[PDB]
Amino acid sequence: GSSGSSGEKPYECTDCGKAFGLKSQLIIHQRTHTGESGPSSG
Ligand SMILES: [Zn+2]
Repeated sequence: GSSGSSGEKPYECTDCGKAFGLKSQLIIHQRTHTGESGPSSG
């Protein structure tokens, strides 16, 4: 059940393409990208 929202996310993660209504919410997210574990390499 996901519906009904107000406002937009002027911020988006260039790494994957995520969104964040806040500027700090994104910065903290970009972290997960910078350095991580997993065979997903390229
Ligand atoms: Zn991302």
